Amino acid sequence: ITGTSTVGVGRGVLGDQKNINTTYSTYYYLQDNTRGNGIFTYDAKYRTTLPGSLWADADNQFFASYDAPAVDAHYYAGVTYDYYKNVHNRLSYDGNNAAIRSSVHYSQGYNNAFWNGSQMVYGDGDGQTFIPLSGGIDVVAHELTHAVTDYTAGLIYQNESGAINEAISDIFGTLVEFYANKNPDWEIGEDVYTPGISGDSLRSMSDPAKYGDPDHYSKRYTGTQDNGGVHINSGIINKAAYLISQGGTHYGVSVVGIGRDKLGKIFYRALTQYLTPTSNFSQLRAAAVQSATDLYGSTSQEVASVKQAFDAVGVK
Ligand SMILES: [Ca+2]
Ligand SMILES: [Ca+2]
Ligand SMILES: [Ca+2]
Ligand SMILES: [Ca+2]
Ligand SMILES: [Zn+2]
Repeated sequence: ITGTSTVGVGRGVLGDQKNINTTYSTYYYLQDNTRGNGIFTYDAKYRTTLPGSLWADADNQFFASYDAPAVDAHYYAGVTYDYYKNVHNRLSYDGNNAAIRSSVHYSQGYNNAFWNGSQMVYGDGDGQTFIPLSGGIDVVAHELTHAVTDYTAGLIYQNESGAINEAISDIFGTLVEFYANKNPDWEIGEDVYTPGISGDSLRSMSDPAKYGDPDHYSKRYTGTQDNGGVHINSGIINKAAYLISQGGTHYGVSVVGIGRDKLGKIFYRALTQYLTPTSNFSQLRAAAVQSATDLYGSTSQEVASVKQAFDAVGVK
């Protein structure tokens, strides 16, 4: 809608207070005009028709429990946007400041979130396995990263190419979590997963195996479930990226860590200049090698670490 840019305040899913960019025109809307062509957050009203209604509020104060997921979806999309602009000089997911749109209160008891090709979508969780999924910044940044991947490498969402797609979303979700820097970790979804159990998460990048995901290529899933294990085999790439950044010795193979920012640079470059819709793990290894070479030189420590990290997870 057309209006003046304004600033509201609310409480997010975890009870934390934050400012949000809104637009005023009779009502206050969750429309942030400060970022590209704007960030727009919608109410799906417990149904599955999308997007639903542009979120409208009477007083620009968002402290109702019904408001919390919208507050986080709107705010964390702004954070993710800032990451791509400030760190990789990328304007929104298409690189040309596309409007970023998200719907919350999708369905009833829906324990997931997704990018539907055009927008982000967040369930409320059933209150047991999940609370409202937009509560996790790794989750938001994971979903928005799919839009990024889909406009750039266009990794097809099955088998190894799908695993790569899912891993890139875990990687940049995590890197965005660390960018916002609020007890960040190498875990995925800890903030919105199982409110009754502390310390757990949906997936782990530092220890994929913790949750039964492969941390080495010899252990890859080869069946047909999960589109050929796109959320399972991502663990092999997640561990590679964890190693690249943090270092370690994994199955006897030592890796000298190069830190988070360099991991991001290498993987952003691979994603945007070398990956294709059909790339498999082996081609991912080359893309990352070629990226690090470009960025730091063929004799660098960086290129050396990319090689050992992929050696370590069994990817040749
Ligand atoms: Ca209000
Ligand atoms: Ca965290
Ligand atoms: Ca996390
Ligand atoms: Ca938990
Ligand atoms: Zn995903």
